[PDB]
Amino acid sequence: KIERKFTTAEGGAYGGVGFTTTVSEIRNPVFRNESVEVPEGWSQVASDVLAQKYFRKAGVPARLKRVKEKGVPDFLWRSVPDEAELAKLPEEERFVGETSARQVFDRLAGAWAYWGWKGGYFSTEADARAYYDEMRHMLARQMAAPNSPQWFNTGLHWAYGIDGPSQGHFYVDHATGKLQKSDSAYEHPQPHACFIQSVQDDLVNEGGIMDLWVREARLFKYGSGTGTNFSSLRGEGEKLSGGGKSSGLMGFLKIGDRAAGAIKSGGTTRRAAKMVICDMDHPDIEQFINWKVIEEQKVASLVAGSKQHEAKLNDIFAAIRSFDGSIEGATDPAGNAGLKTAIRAAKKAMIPETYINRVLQYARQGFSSIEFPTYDTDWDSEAYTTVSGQNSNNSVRVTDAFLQAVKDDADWALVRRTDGKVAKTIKARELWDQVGHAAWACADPGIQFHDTVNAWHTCPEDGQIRGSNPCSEYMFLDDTACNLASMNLLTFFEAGRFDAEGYVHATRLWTVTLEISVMMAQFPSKEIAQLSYDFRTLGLGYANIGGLLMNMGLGYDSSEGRALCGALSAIMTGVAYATSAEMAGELGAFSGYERNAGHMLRVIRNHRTAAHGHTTGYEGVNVSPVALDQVNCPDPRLVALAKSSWDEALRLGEAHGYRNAQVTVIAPTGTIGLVMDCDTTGIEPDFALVKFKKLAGGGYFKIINRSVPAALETLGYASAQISQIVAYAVGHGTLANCPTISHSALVGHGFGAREIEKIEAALPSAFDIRFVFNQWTLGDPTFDLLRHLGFTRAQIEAANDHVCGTMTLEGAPHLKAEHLPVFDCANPCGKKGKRYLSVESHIHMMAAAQSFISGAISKTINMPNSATIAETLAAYELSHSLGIKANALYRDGSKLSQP
Amino acid sequence: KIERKFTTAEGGAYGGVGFTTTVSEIRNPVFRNESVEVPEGWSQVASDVLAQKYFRKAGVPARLKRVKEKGVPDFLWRSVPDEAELAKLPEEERFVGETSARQVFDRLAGAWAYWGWKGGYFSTEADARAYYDEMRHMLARQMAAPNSPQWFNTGLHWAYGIDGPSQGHFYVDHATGKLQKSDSAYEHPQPHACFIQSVQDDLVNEGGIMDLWVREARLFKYGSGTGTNFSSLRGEGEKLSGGGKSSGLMGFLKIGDRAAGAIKSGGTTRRAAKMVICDMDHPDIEQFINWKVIEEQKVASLVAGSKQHEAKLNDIFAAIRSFDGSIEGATDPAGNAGLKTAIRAAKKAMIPETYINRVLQYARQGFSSIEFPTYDTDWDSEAYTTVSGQNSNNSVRVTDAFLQAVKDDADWALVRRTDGKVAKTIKARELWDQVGHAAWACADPGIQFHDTVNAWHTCPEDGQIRGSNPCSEYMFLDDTACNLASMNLLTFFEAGRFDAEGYVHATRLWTVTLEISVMMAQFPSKEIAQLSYDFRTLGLGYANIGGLLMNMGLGYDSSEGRALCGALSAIMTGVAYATSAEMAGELGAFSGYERNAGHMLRVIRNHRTAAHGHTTGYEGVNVSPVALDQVNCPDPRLVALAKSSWDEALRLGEAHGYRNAQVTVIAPTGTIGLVMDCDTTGIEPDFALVKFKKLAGGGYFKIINRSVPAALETLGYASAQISQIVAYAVGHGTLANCPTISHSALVGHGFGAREIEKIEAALPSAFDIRFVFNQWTLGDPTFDLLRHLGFTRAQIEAANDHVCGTMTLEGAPHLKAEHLPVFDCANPCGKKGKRYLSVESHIHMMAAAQSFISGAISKTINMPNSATIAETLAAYELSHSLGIKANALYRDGSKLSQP
Ligand SMILES: Nc1ncnc2c1ncn2[C@H]1C[C@H](O)[C@@H](COP(=O)(O)OP(=O)(O)OP(=O)(O)O)O1
Ligand SMILES: Nc1ncnc2c1ncn2[C@H]1C[C@H](O)[C@@H](COP(=O)(O)OP(=O)(O)OP(=O)(O)O)O1
Ligand SMILES: [Mg+2]
Ligand SMILES: [Mg+2]
Repeated sequence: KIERKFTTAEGGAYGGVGFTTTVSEIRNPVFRNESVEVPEGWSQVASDVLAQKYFRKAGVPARLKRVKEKGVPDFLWRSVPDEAELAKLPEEERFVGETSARQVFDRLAGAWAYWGWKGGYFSTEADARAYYDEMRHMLARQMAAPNSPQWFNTGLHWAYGIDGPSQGHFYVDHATGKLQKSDSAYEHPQPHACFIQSVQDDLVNEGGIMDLWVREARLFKYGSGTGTNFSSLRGEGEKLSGGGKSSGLMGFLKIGDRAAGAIKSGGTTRRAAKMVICDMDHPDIEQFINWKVIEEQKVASLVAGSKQHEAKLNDIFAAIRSFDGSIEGATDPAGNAGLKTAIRAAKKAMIPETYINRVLQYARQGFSSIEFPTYDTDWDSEAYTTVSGQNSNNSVRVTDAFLQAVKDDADWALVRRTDGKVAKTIKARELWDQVGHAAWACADPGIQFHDTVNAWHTCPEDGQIRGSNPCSEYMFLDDTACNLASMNLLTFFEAGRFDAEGYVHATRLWTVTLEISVMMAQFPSKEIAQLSYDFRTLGLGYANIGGLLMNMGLGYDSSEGRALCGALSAIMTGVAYATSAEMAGELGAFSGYERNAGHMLRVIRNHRTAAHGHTTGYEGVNVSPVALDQVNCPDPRLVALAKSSWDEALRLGEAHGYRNAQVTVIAPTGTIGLVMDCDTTGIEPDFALVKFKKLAGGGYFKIINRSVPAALETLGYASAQISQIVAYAVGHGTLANCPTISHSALVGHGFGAREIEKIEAALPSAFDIRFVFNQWTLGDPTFDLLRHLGFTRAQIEAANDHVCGTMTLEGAPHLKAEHLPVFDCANPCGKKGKRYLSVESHIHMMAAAQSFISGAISKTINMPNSATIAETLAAYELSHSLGIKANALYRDGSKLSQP
Repeated sequence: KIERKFTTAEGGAYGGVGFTTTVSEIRNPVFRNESVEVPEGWSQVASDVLAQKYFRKAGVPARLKRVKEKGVPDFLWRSVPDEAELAKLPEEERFVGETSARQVFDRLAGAWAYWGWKGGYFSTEADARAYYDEMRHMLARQMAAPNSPQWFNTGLHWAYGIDGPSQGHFYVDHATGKLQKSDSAYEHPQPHACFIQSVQDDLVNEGGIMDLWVREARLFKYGSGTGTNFSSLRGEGEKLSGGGKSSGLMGFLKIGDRAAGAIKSGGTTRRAAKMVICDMDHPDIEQFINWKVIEEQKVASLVAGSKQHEAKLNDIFAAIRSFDGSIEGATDPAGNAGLKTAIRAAKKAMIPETYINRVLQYARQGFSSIEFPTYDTDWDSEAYTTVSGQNSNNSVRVTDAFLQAVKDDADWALVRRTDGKVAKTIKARELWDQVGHAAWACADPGIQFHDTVNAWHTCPEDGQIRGSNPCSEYMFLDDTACNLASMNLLTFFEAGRFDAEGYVHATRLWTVTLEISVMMAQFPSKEIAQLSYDFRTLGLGYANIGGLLMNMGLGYDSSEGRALCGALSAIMTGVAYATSAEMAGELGAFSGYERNAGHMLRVIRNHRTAAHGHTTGYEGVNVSPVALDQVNCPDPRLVALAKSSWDEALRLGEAHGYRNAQVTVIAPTGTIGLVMDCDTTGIEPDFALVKFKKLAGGGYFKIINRSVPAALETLGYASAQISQIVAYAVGHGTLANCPTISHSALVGHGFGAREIEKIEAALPSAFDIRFVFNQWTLGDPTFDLLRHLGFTRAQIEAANDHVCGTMTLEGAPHLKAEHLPVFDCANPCGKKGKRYLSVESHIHMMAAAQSFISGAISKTINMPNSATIAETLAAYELSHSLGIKANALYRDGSKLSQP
């Protein structure tokens, strides 16, 4: 079942990979572990996130002993502290924290193999030995990684003896199939990063509104995210059986929003991840669309008003203080003309008369001034915690019918939830307008295309897909969990070849492990435990496709680059489904499959019809996906492999079905992308060609984007000119080679024992005017303006581009113009660099990938500050053109916290 | 057991009480039932509250049939709809609503007697017949009434067949003693108005923070209030086992506060009643004390800032609009000097640069102005719903040690909840200062005296008394319910005699029924059901003691009036305890009594030591109560009865114990006082001597306070002079008898066919200047100022006092100066009336009553706007002087909503 392609049998643990140890610390202008062992190629920040957030910091026993279990192999036995050996050492060092990456690599794959074995997944013991070896190798060289909950939880009870009580958690016994209540907080890992949760139009019973906040709080405590479609909640003013009428959807959303703000996700600095989705026909949707817009207005008022009070109250207190006579007359606006002026100013600034009256009654008691805190517009201001809507991503579900109504300028009915009658009729175009402006003002609402989501839904018999997770990549039925892992697409690219069969080997074995994590997990709800057991969704993904594309010498907006993406998307998902189909053959499909086979192989078919590049022939899809482009793919192998693995994936599917109702999902990889040293996260392109790497010392050093020399290696450039181009962008750090301001030109003036001072005071490289401190030198200094006299300001900026670098490859020597788009990034590089990738470039590759992905693609498109509301809606409409399931926008410098 | 003192056996249903029917409607500048049958003496507003909020409005079967139960008496059988008879009538009128007061009187006492019988409370069937008859009679003539939940719930399933499903509710089977889950939403009444609820320092498990909001929501849905001491919640920054640290008490309080704001109590307009209490040694108490102070500042900023934005955004849009040229230059602050001025003004008014930038980007898209809602300071403004802390009464628990520390100027340690270590040390005096200022600025925090509460705690073995209900009258262990009912103290006063033995008969039989309501009730929690079964607390109270005092001719600040109060307080509680002791003899004490007997008879003893008027000899009390004043009581009978019934109450207590751990409590009677036509609510004095009675037509008519003629009857005044004094205060409504502006004086000028126009255009009586409309008359009218020429303005105001009344008895003819304090009210009467009752007058009678009350006394003292912070703290300190358990202050015109 499992074979070996990356590891040996003899050095199989870590076949020839080096190790080093670094210090990792964080302190404010607080944490430090002086020995952090990692693979040698690991960056400083990769070692940082590993120690700071993945290492089990306390309670690790210093000496362990295996626990032999009858029927499970030798190397896979659970381990418990050996107090006979710990009793030797002092109690200070009996229990410590993790210190090395292989500790975590071992506990992760050990737990995976241990559970996978007792689940009978591997048919041999050599396969388990191989799977164990192969897994830790892929982790060690940053080839793939599970979502963070796996990193800090799974293997804790298997490798060490760590245990503890647990309440309200459940699992399905893989042997019996019976639902059970978990009694260990660790024996069953909690490996799921997020959950889609349902809510019923009910206040106080299970599955209801108030109980949802308990369910969301349970998730937030351990660090998981949650998402929910709230549209079943009856609108404001809708009749309730008992007598009165409901307060409405917005009122309860504000409860859970305020609850989310108070629970630190995992006890950490981290915010709680929350997704709030409402359907467009909901009666209160107009309140929902403009929720963050209004609250933002309240923030702005909160700070304009608070500072107004502070200023004019100080003026009133000054007028009372500066009064000749008693306090009784000082505080009378009649007798005190100056106080009357200060109140006149206060009233005209809309300071309420009521508060003007109380500062007066303050002063007669004998008070000099009152504490009146004012607020700022910065992120940390209490004003943001005062208003609502700040603790959730808000998105609306739009159906194709609504988008038909805006193009027809038709009417749109908002229908009551209680009786199905029409509460309101509004032009669809003004509703679409509200969405566009709200997303132009603040980030939200995001948008998800209901009909596109459900056209690819594998199990509609058990309900519609109504919601998603906080980053909108996992889309399945309510009360199911996201089970995620992503691969570094760049680790498969040696010389100029993409290790294709090592890639298919990668997805196959990670499809296996993600399956084991469904088997081994406990869950925060009885229904979530039962459902994930019954459907076994997986979310395998990838990152560093922006970095890979650049490394192989292809641009992000190139048509060949998008065809490549759609290829590797098709291959990973195809093999994953085929792998799960093999799992269903040797173990049985998920219990919800038999009633859903008709639909699941329909979407499987549609995937295959797209790998063959067909224009038409799609069964029951609303927007035909963008087919696998055969012609521009920069390798005929991968297209032929995408065709073959999808062909078989259907064949085994007809044979046995599938062990899993979903397989693939593209996450943001916001933090696991850091520990894998991914140059680009998720599906994103790169953002710059000169970066600032943190290194072992703790400082940040300016470096060339490592993909730029590699790109200049895989095209036709020699090593002489690659360092020429690199020197152009990053700079030379010195004036020894600078043409315009040379040393010789410098000593033209009284310079001599002042050059080495300049020459590496120059490598901080902050676009230099470093000619500052020397007094003695043949000189009074006014302010900024002794820019040194003799050279043109063009000579200075030419010298600046020389030492400090242009930070772009535009204007670089020896670079052919046809090879310029290959270095385009999401933002202009350097200061008068002007090239960047289009909004449409982002969208069109999401499309190219979405056609071969079970769920959706995490994405928030950054748009220029100059963007208009029409362009905003155009982006949404353009996404719907190409079978996109969800999208989200943020315009540069939209929000109030932005300086 | 039960004997008859108010009703006959033959006309026992309603022995000679008349009935009438009124219309009751409410419409905005919406509800109307044209036939509302009530007892004839019932005021319009009493009939209003009965129909509008107590009548079961729908689902009442038009024809009922009894259901014969073996072993229960004839007249007490449950009733169910008789569909054999309803099938006759059309389905429009098969099920209707209640229409008459006797319907509710019958279902209340019928359910009381039905459950009381099957509980074996009455030893005869004649006693049940008597109890049934006596109960409905006391209700019919407004003698006593249970709290509102009893009015609209109990008897619904007994008298009519109304039923329905119910979740999450529990009761203890009175036969088995086993806890059971209620399956009927109506068979067991939900008669409890409020609950004290516990909370554990835990997020997501039962009894924890998030689960509390579910428990509070359950209460709010049916209309009950809740209170909780939150101090076990660990302070902000306190370490949590897992790793991080807690967000703190204030964060979670804001969750439940926001949750309370969204749940309409009972589905109605009514707000949810919520009590939030924190201990003074809590680390976050400073945030708690100033919670409403800061949020109020945010409201003021919210509206000053919002209106600022509206004004200056309009100015910016005006400057863009009034620009000669393109929109591209119109929106450039450089090219557009006028726009630069408007931004200059906006920036100096602290309008954030970020929002100034977005209105600019608005305008270039082609927008004339943006919706920027501004807020008001009035009660209904969204600003109040934006900020936190608005949905709860907040009070702090202070111990005697803290009050020792302010008088010693000692230090005060705020101790962590997790480890008991000191988090902070602060001078007690500045903490006391913060409390005083916060309560001087806004109403909160109220204050409860922990040690005074627990010195009178009957069952300390089962924990301390930590909290209370929203109006602070019910004080017992956590997770118990308030079971309340109050008596109209005035209904017992015929001629000049107080029907004393009818009063003792009243409390005895209402102590019985409140006991039955503990027996028959279901509860919102398993622990609340078990505990209230195990301790069976009762909260019997009274109202209309202010009206009674005035009727018997005694002033509120008189020492004789306070001695009277302390008398009737002692008698009611003494008989109630003695009654419950008799119940324990024939039925057994509550299960929690045997372990607590040592303490319960200690507080029982202390009560007796006070009825005998002892200065000293109190066991384990922190502040000795104010003893029953023997000398100034205006009746030696009641003092002798207070002594005797308390003497026996202890004797039966030693004999059998008590069926109930608490008996008496003085509630606000805010609405049941209306249906009982109580002139004064709870313990409050009256507020005016001229009132405005709503009458059958729906209009409001100016009337003399009915207690003023009665007071002038029970002292030595004749019927000639009582109408003289009445005419002085209410007015004459006519100028026929007016000395200063007579008819003869009027016709002195050209008046003739203009007098009858004046003479009852004069009885609206709005302090008249009714000389308005006539043109033709021997006359141009400038504005206000044609105050009619000929008379002095003193002649006019003399005529005004004649027709419109002085609305006070100050300056009234024939009234002896010694009899003036008898008419003092909580507010000055009329416009240059100046007498009113002291803050100390309120406090000293709460004291006189508190010594003979199991719980506390609902109270928020209204203080003059001119009050100082020192006076505020002085009132709190003065309350602690006399054994007050709780107090609350509100200064006239403190809050922002006050015009
Ligand atoms: N007191 C209340 N104030 C405001 N909204 C309320 C209140 N009670 C219920 N709601 C709202 C919340 C949801 O929108 C919906 C839930 O009502 P709830 O009674 O809990 O559900 P239900 O399924 O029993 O139906 P129904 O409301 O018809 O009795 O009504
Ligand atoms: N993620 C969180 N963010 C903020 N406060 C939290 C968080 N988790 C818990 N708290 C606060 C809420 C209460 O003050 C207290 C409850 O912690 P919780 O873990 O639920 O209780 P516990 O009794 O299990 O103890 P401990 O916190 O020591 O594990 O800590
Ligand atoms: Mg309801
Ligand atoms: Mg904890």
